[PDB]
Amino acid sequence: EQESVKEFLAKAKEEFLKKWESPSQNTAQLDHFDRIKTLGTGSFGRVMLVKHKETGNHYAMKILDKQKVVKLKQIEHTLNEKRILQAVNFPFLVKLEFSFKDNSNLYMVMEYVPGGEMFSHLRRIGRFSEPHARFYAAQIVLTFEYLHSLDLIYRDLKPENLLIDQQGYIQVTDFGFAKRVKGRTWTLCGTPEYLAPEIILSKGYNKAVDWWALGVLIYEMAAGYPPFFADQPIQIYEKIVSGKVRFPSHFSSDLKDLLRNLLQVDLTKRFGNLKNGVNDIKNHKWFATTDWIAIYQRKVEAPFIPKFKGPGDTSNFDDYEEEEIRVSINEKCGKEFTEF
Ligand SMILES: NC[C@H]1O[C@H](Cc2cc(-c3ccccc3)on2)CC[C@@H]1O
Repeated sequence: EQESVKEFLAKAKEEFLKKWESPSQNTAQLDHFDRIKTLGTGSFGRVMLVKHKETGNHYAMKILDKQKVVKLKQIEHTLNEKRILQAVNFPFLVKLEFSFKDNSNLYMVMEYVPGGEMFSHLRRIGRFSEPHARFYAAQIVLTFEYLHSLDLIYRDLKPENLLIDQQGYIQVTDFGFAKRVKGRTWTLCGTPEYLAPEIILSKGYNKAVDWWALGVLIYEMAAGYPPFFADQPIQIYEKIVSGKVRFPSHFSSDLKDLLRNLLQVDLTKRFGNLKNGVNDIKNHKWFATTDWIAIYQRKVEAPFIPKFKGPGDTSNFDDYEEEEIRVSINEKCGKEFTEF
């Protein structure tokens, strides 16, 4: 590896560790913002477009209900998410701008990316050409090189978590399953189509699960559907552990070769997890046309610029029932979230 790359990652780790050891806390409050629209909603949290009342800036505010986080056994995961997000800094990671908590909720105020989810664009176009998929894949390779060098595993790679920004570049969002891991970890988490075999088999697993998920993502970007698709999770899991995959004839030979090495059931043989680490991926023939430095510096023209009218446009996100942000008169779960 070139010394310029080693010195970049060494500085990246130094800066991450300083924030990791002394996390920021309580840097805004709810009534500093106007609520605009719900952008997404789930079991214990929502994401809302908000506007800062003084600056007029738009943000995506992730709101987690503390009581529901506790009930769904996500305490450690939510503390991971905020502690990691306030400590990282990389061009293709959505930036955390503020965080705070109140009697009822936890709040993470993120930069708003109006272009929408890759998922929507992929489903609307059908599939991406290999150059298009390769542009996005290269950004994920660099992002995982950065995260893994900090001993972080991401564990939620899927098209819904990749937002497309105003320049057509990727911004990775949702660190709900990200974790600082030296060695192995054991939690069952992730969306079924993207789970590595060693997760399904309840093994102690490591950062190699992110490289497996990259193989699933590249396949899905280039085919339009994921490689182990089936109607129920149990059938998906059987396909994942089987060690076989069917490639569309339109895939290039180089793409198939890369995917066989990322979708390697044996984690000890999987690209990204060998002695040369990420460089087996970066040096693969499928990436021969990729200028890694130019991607990082955002100097490559993107294949596609999302259509939107301005920083407040929500047209690339969906419609959800608009629900209250209620804040109880009494503190809930104060002890569990002391460090948030
Ligand atoms: N001025 C020269 C350039 O050199 C450095 C570029 C760079 C980036 C990375 C990297 C390595 C792994 C993952 C992601 C990125 O390694 N070297 C930094 C500034 C500038 O872009």
